[PDB]
Amino acid sequence: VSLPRMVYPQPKVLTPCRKDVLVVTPWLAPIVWEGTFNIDILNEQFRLQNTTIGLTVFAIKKYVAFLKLFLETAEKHFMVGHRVHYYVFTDQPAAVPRVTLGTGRQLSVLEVRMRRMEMISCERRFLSEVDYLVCVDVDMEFRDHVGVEILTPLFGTLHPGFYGSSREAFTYERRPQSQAYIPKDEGDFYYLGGFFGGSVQEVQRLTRACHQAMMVDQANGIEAVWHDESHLNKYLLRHKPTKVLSPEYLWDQQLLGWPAVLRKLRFTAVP
Amino acid sequence: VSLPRMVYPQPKVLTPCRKDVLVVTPWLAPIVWEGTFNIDILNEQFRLQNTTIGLTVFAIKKYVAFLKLFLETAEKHFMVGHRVHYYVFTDQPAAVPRVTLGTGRQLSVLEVRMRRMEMISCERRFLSEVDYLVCVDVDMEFRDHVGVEILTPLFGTLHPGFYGSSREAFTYERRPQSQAYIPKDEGDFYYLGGFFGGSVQEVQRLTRACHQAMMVDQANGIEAVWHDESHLNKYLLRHKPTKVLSPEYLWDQQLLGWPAVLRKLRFTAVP
Ligand SMILES: O=c1ccn([C@@H]2O[C@H](COP(=O)(O)OP(=O)(O)O)[C@@H](O)[C@H]2O)c(=O)[nH]1
Ligand SMILES: O=c1ccn([C@@H]2O[C@H](COP(=O)(O)OP(=O)(O)O)[C@@H](O)[C@H]2O)c(=O)[nH]1
Ligand SMILES: OC[C@H]1O[C@@H](O)[C@H](O)[C@@H](O)[C@H]1O
Ligand SMILES: OC[C@H]1O[C@@H](O)[C@H](O)[C@@H](O)[C@H]1O
Repeated sequence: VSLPRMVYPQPKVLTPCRKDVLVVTPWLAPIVWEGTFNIDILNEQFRLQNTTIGLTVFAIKKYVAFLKLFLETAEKHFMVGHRVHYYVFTDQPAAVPRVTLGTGRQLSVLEVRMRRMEMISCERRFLSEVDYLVCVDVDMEFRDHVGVEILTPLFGTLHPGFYGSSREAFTYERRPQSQAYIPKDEGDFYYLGGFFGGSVQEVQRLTRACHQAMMVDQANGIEAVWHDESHLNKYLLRHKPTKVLSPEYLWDQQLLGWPAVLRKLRFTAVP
Repeated sequence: VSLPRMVYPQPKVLTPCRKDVLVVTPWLAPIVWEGTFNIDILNEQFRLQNTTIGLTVFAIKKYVAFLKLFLETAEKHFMVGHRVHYYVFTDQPAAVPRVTLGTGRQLSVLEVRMRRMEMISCERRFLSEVDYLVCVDVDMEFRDHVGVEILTPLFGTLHPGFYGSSREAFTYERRPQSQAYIPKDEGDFYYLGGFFGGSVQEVQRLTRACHQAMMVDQANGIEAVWHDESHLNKYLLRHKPTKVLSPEYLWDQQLLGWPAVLRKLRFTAVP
């Protein structure tokens, strides 16, 4: 379908949006920073396709206390104007708070008792209900826009403690006996376990692969240094994401401040 | 499928590849420039999928004289290592020169008598034979690498006489009675009629749409200022390409020199 007529500033080939940061990976995936995207054009494109986004959150034992702020801030900032289906995985269905949702948005509570990967790979339901899955930590809050600019077949998010580091400094799993093993001379980025996603197909592949690798490590008496994050990082090394989210998309202002290079802090740790 | 282990320089989030040029459109499509891509990673990715690329060229009447240099330079520079199927559309089958081709590459002569769009929309054959179609002018020669970095569902190429211009300066069709009409305040870029492409599906859509719009203009006694290029530009305005090729991909050194911003001249006009 054709975009309607729209009026917006012209891109200029000879003036970069951002000259301070890398905005495209070497396999030609956009790195999403403020100033790189016109949200109006993106909103039009995803709306024309009637895109539905699923958002998965786990809230088990004490973590149920984080849902109320998580959800209420999601209502302000996460895919507003688009269809959204929250999937809350919890051991305590009656501790899920009652959060008023905007039109076109709905919330399912799934009772459950490193196995987020496993639980995410609920497979037939997701395929019939949403186009994209976004998989985040619950101990977080949205503080600014997190929209359709993220959507793509496969994305991860650059780890805040790690974006300036040489790769030998990255906390990849370094022991060869782990399936998550990455040697010292390999690696593009350090991606966070707490904010990843993609098409339902690609996320099911990812979560399947990672769950299979963690089972293999288990049977071999090995647990990867950073658990499911370590396996994610090996997956994304071998299967390059089609977008990378900048640290704007997962930050901790208490621990890391608010540097100039981050024009927006969109989704952050809770105090 | 998983990429094998590979060793290559680390991307650095805090050091851009290119700070002199826009490398991502505002709808998050890569703009392909030298220094933005690691060809080794891209080659691995497209090879794992056994990608076949079709290259369509029209060589009608006197233009048959251009085929020999076109083809021989294509053999040196165009998708080398990948499977390639040249489709030469000509009124003179016996004037197609005999050009030795590398392994995994083949050439079909199609006899024919603004209607490139029409002829390109040969529909069932392309779908069964190639993954991507690239559609270029014949009066051209390859001088450097033109590879898989271009491939994507839909691409155009930024016009050399126009990449620094404000949009009101672009030679879009400006009369409202043409289907190719773009007003003064709209437009992202000026794309060349001579180098476009995409998945077979997306190119058939494009060529279909443009052929339909040119038929409508015909029945109304109108011909767009720059013919099929004008319609391409309207199409790509309303359906944004998923990559944009920089002017490295279509240049005229005689007329425009070799500016510093172009690190490579890959495909150029013939003297
Ligand atoms: O119900 C949960 C449990 C964990 N997490 C996230 O995953 C991280 C670590 O998981 P886990 O607690 O199992 O590791 P541990 O804290 O026990 O060492 C937490 O810090 C959170 O940011 C979450 O979102 N919901
Ligand atoms: O057999 C042909 C005829 C044209 N062209 C390309 O399309 C352009 C213009 O087409 P055409 O010649 O129909 O316009 P005209 O030159 O007659 O004004 C030429 O300059 C070429 O760059 C081509 O590749 N092959
Ligand atoms: O080195 C990787 C680790 O770095 C810590 O800052 C983070 O809190 C961990 O969850 C993990 O990402
Ligand atoms: O203004 C658009 C025109 O610009 C000319 O340089 C080019 O040779 C034409 O074919 C067309 O692109």
